[PDB]
Amino acid sequence: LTNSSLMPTLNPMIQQLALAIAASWQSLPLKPYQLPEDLGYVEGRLEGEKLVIENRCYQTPQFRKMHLELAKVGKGLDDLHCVMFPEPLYGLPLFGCDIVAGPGGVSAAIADLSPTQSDRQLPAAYQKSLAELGQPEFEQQRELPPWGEIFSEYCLFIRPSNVTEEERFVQRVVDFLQIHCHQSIVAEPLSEAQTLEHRQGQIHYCQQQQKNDKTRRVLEKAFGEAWAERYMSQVLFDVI
Ligand SMILES: C=CC1=C(C)/C(=C/c2[nH]c(/C=C3N=C(/C=C4\NC(=O)C(C)=C4C=C)C(C)=C\3CCC(=O)O)c(CCC(=O)O)c2C)NC1=O
Repeated sequence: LTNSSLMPTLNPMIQQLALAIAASWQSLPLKPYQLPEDLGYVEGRLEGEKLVIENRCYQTPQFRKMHLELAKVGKGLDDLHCVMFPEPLYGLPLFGCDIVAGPGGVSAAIADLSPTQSDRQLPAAYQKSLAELGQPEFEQQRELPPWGEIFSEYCLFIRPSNVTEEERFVQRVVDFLQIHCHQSIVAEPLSEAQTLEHRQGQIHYCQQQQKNDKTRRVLEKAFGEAWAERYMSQVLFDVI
């Protein structure tokens, strides 16, 4: 991230999360993942503010696509988006996070390990490890929208109320990533029927994420409807 144009000007929580995700990935058996049109940096404006986006994307044998996106709209909204899309053959859950900030601080902090099984449960090893972290206390919880039925019972969706909560959130994401990277070493390839189940779950996850009109409006204000539809369906939440 030392080469990032956006990092130096992003919200401090976002900065720490970007670093933590990058650190988690740094020693993995990474290969490039080429986004559509080999996208890296992109910017656009229409009648209002400009949107700037920096994309990084990788893959490993366990993760089909590892995408970390940083964005800023003018000087007033920052975002971090990250999804680790699993390879269905290994049946791992989906790691995701979305952090939205403005000049008055973080407005939304979301992180999850989301199920891909038909029964909408995380694998047993994840349930146990997540349970062992304890129920975190956050003063300003937010209710997920209906499309957010895709998220697990361990999903965080808050407005951080103070620095202690920002740090607690980051630490919880660090803990999710630690659990996830360990489970990815002990996963073994699944049966064809199980693989198919997990593929289904990942498709559903992407279709539901595409219902997020708050993201879509940010993109549309800078690039227009057609661009935004392509971005959400081909770059952010591609249906496999
Ligand atoms: C260019 C990329 C990008 C942008 C611009 C973006 C913006 C964005 N996401 C938001 C919400 C949100 N974002 C999520 C969740 C997620 N979203 C994800 O991309 C992932 C991976 C998850 C979860 C793992 C949810 C649940 C909300 C709240 C939606 C709502 O309030 O209706 C919001 C509203 C913030 C608020 O209400 O305080 C904005 C502006 N998200 C992005 O990804």
